[PDB]
Amino acid sequence: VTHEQFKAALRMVVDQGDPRLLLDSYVKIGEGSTGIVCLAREKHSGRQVAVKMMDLRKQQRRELLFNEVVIMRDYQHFNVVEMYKSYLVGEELWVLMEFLQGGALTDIVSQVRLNEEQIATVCEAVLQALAYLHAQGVIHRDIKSDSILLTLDGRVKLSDFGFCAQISKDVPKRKSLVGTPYWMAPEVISRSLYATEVDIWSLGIMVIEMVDGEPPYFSDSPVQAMKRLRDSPPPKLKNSHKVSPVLRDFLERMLVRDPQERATAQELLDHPFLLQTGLPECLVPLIQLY
Ligand SMILES: [Cl-]
Repeated sequence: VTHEQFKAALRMVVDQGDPRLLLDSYVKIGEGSTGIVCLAREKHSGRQVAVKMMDLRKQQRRELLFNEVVIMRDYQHFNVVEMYKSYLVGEELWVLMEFLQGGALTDIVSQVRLNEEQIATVCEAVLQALAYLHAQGVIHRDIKSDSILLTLDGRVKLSDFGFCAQISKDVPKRKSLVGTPYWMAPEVISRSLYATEVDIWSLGIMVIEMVDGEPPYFSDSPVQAMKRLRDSPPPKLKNSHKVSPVLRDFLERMLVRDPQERATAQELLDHPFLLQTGLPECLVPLIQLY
């Protein structure tokens, strides 16, 4: 797919309009090998946005940018980092995103072992996002601690939709090997037909991150880890002694090989473990420390 064909594809799906007339008060806050990020203000609402300005001539895996724009433009949820607009601006794609300042969950969970109230607070938020996305037929496919972003006031939001997919009556299952090795569901690794259940497995691995500090098999090569995950009974907590019977049960609903037996996001929202959910404030001191 040439640069010219990709622009043509994007032209069909992006918002109309030219953000060079619509935004102001730009401040460069980031840069990468394929673009920059600027904070800016939307003129009539005053809203602050983070504008990813992607040089499509340098960008690779351009199909992922297309898929995220096409899929996520029409979904919104309080626990999902919102994509307000996307625009084709000459040779670049500008994507206007909700701006958050509390870092990523990994910043904290790499350093500290969350208590069960904190774990419940995080899981309840991610599960509200997933229950909404799954009901829409969206599969995230890259759930892991660093896909979870936080606000300074302790709100928990899901981000990093690069690998997302949309299922439909017509195409009800995916079979692509996508995601991040240590968090991939066994059926993804085996390239079986799969649907929204894979995000629940990944969430289970994230719970292990929260309790233990790292996912299973983390010292193995990513290829070796995938082989063990593909073949083996589900991985267990290293710190199993730490965890309440109710949290053990919650985790055991997630890390289930048989995707039909595995819990759905809605089942997990209804689980007694989430009776332990705290106020956003329960994360705020940690977010400030890390
Ligand atoms: Cl924030």
